[PDB]
Parts: sequence; structure tokens; C-alpha cells
Amino acid sequence: SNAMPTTIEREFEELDTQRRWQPLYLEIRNESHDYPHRVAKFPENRNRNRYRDVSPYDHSRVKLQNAENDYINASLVDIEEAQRSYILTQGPLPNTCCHFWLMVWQQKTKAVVMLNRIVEKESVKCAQYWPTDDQEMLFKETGFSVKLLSEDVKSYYTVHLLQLENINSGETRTISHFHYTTWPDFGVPESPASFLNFLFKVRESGSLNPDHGPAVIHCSAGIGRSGTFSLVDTCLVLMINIKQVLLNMRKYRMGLIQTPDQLRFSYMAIIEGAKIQKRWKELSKEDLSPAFD
Repeated sequence: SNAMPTTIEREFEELDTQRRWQPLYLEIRNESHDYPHRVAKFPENRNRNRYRDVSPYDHSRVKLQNAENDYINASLVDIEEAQRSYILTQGPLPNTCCHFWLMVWQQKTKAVVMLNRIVEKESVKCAQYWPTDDQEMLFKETGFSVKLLSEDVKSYYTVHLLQLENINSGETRTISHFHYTTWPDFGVPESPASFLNFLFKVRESGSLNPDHGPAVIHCSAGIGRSGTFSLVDTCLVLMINIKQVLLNMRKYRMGLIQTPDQLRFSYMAIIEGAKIQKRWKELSKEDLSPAFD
């Protein structure tokens, strides 16, 4: 243990007392690398993109193997230095839920992390791409079905245990679907504890470990909340220059972290995380029935 505050804690104190979060965010925007995204912008892919100005780079886009059109709005975010990769994607469209599950199958993904609500400020942000009851959800276009096996309902998140079936091979895989239900669009989690309680629930499943394909992280556009989650997880693993880590992650997917408050939150979560999981759990008020047996 060091008495000297970390480079990160030093930065946080300056930025807070000098009120420089908006200017730092501006620097990150202007210093962000630009790469081609021609495939995203082929006319035949228009109905595969939720938003006109969030596209994957050609160099890091996830390809749908063996399909007439291999395009999905999804990016492989690779941080070798941390032995972490993630796929960050948009909320699937009604027409791209089939592509989403084909991607999950092909990439050997074990966890989906969903950070958005289906409807936010009266706008549909995501299709209902997993079941809400005991009914089998069929994706005929790609030959997958999804069953809800069980769910763990907490006060601000739900863990859905899903069975994904490749209906052609008959093979199945159980997928952990971690749904954060109280993280507002263009907003931040209620507290560092609430976010860290969630991230460590994901970690404690094994789904982020290298024996599995990359976890699929999404929100609405797959950059704001998804970028916050990935930035915090990547920095905790590396524990560092957070500004440089974010600019490197942005080389793989445009626009990660969408607000100055998301950047400040990322700092606070990393400083809380870098240190207790029982304190996070109680402070998160995750339990709907906290009564002792």
C-alpha cells in the first residue's frame, strides 16, 4: 500500500476543484481517431443501423460468418494489455435480433450485458430479443431459439438465464443476460457501489474470463453506457492513464462515453473499485426481500 495518491486520484481532485470535466471531455472528442466505416454505410445496411451517426469501423466490426450480408452494428473492442475483449453493439432492431443471436453463437459469447431499458423517454431503444415468459422465442432468419430458464430479479437489475439453441445443429448454450434496468439514457448509475455491485456480479459468473468468447455489451447505441461499463472494467483489470485508455478503446468503436458526467462517473467507479463487495451489495439495496429467513 502507498500513501502517495494514485495518478488517477490526483487527476480526479484537480478536475473536481478546477471544474475541468467538460473541457477534458472536449479534449477526448478532438483527440479521438477517425477510421473508415464504409460497410456500415452501404445502402443495403441502412435498416441494420439503429442510428445514422453510430457505426462500427470497418477494421474492428464483427462479421456474421457464412451469411449473404455479413454486416451487424457491432465492434470488437480488444485491450490485449488487459487480456480483455468485448463486443459492443446497439440495441437489436426487430429485423436484427436474428443477427444478434447468430453473432452470440459464432463468437462463443457466454454473457450479454444490457444497460438500457426497452423504451427510454417514450423512444423504443431495443427490441425484446429474449423471452419474458416460458414461451420459446424463435429467430427463423438465422435458425436460433431462446428460452428463459430462470431469472434473478434485484431492485435495479435482473439476471436472466437463457438457453440459446442452434436449431440446425441441435446444440445449446446457456447465456447469462445481465440487465441493468435503472441506468438512464445519457445518465450515470445511482452510485459507484450500484455499478460495482453489478460489474462484480458479471465478473463472478466467469463470463469476462478468456476461456469464453467476448461478452456482448449493449445499450441503446452501444457507446455511452456500454463504453462506461467497458472503460471501468478495463481500467480495474489494468490496476494508469484513463484518458489514454479511453482514446485507445475508441480506436475500436467511435464515441465511447457520451457525456462529461459519464467520464467523471468512470473515474469515481475506478477509484472505488481499485480498493468491500458486501458494502456495495448493501449500499446498492439490490435485495427485494432483505428479510433474514
